[PDB]
Amino acid sequence: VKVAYVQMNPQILEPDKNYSKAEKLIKEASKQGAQLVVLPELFDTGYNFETREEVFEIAQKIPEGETTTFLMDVARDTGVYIVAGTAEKDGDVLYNSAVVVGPRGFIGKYRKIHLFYREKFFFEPGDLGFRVFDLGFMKVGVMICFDWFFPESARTLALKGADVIAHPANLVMPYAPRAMPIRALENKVYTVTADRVGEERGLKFIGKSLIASPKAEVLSMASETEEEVGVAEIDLSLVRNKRINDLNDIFKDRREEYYFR
Amino acid sequence: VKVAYVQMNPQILEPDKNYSKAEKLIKEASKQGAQLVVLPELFDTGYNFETREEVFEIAQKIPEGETTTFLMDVARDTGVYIVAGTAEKDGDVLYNSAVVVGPRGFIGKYRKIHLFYREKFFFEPGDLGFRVFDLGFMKVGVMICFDWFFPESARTLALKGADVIAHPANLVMPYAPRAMPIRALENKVYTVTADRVGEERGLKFIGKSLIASPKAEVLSMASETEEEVGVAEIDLSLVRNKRINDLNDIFKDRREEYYFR
Ligand SMILES: [Br-]
Ligand SMILES: [Br-]
Ligand SMILES: [Br-]
Ligand SMILES: [Br-]
Ligand SMILES: [Br-]
Ligand SMILES: [Br-]
Ligand SMILES: [Br-]
Ligand SMILES: [Br-]
Ligand SMILES: [Br-]
Ligand SMILES: [Br-]
Ligand SMILES: [Br-]
Ligand SMILES: [Mg+2]
Repeated sequence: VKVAYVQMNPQILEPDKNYSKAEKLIKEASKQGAQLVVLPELFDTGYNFETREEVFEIAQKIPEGETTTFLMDVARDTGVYIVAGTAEKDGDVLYNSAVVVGPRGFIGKYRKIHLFYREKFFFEPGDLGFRVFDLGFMKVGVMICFDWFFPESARTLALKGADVIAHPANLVMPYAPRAMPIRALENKVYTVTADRVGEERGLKFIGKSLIASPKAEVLSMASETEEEVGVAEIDLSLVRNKRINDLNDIFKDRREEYYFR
Repeated sequence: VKVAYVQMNPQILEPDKNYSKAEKLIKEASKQGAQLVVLPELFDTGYNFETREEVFEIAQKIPEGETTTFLMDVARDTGVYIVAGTAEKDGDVLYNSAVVVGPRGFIGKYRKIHLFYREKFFFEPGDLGFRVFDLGFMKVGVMICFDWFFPESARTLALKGADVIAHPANLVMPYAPRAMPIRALENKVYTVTADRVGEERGLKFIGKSLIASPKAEVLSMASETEEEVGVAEIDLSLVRNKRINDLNDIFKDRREEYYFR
């Protein structure tokens, strides 16, 4: 099974530009055999807002707004499933969300649980929890950007049978590409972190989108500044069986009575 | 304040040789200005038992047994605090434990919660949970080797207020050195992994004892093969403040209602 990230430079407040860019790159990941393609956090709107008004004005509803319908068009046309970061307008309120779409249309969304830094000024903290989406051929967990920092995010996803963690990101700190292999190891899952690149109103993002294996292998890593795709073949049986030797199964060996809440 | 590991080669079934070796190295750590000194998993008995009988015969009671007694003597004479892995006899049961002693006497013990591989044939799973010992001048959390694999181990100790996680280990997998800086980071603690070295009845330990900082920096890492001590200064203020910026505090930011559910 093949999974991909799309690393791209969301132009802030310019969604038609970002659609065009994301279409190009999803098609690229598709041509390379990806059945799952993951885009950055807030790929449509960009990231570094000053006011809520400017993002809210343009943010789209899920699933009926322009970002999701665009992604559905693309999924329909390419036959891939897509996990993509999007500013989600929901009534009066904005979420930093990820939509999941497939060739049959809308699959689901995840709202960023752990808001980072100034996101707290613009976005409501996520309220849907950590969800795993069964695509039939695979179960896809989703978390966004800062979620990587809390091992609980990946853990919750993995415990819920995620084969792959899809991880739209707009990373500013340098730690995530290092931590992601450990998240993948400790849960015995695959992770696909799709980072954006670029400078936005003085803020630079890290690039370094990456795919990580359940043995903490980096199967694919992107540049710091270029828009690109990366793909990796993943072996589902490896992640579905949590044994790490004949006498230890990660999930069976967990002893939650001892884990502080 | 400086903390240290003692990386050593326990000779299986030879506590008196391991005492003398441990004493030598703890004094070294102390001369180097360590106030806290961490020793490997099962430093006194060694690890790779053929049968439960061989370890059961030699395993010492804690605190009244020879291992604790010897460590108390050393703690006193060198003026250091010691965290050390020891096989614990407790009636008919055996635990894979860690003792904590300081210059004035016995502080406490930790019993390995997550048993690895054949340890399940000799030891009972630990039953005292993850404890943090307050030395007055710092709070020392303890976990042992495979415990690192579960992010919950370090998390629990960090949430319980560890400044440092003392981590007696006999690592055989490749992962822990790379994982420990991530554990330090995600918890904003320091970690002191005191691994053993040696090839013991065919099982090869990896060494690479390390002290990781809360910025995921390796402050000291040991060789793969050699017995040695490593010392690093730790900034207590840095770990007692969970702020990662002025809008994010790691512990304030955890959203526990969404975890593992
Ligand atoms: Br536009
Ligand atoms: Br293919
Ligand atoms: Br679908
Ligand atoms: Br939904
Ligand atoms: Br779910
Ligand atoms: Br966790
Ligand atoms: Br000696
Ligand atoms: Br003491
Ligand atoms: Br005790
Ligand atoms: Br291994
Ligand atoms: Br240092
Ligand atoms: Mg909370």
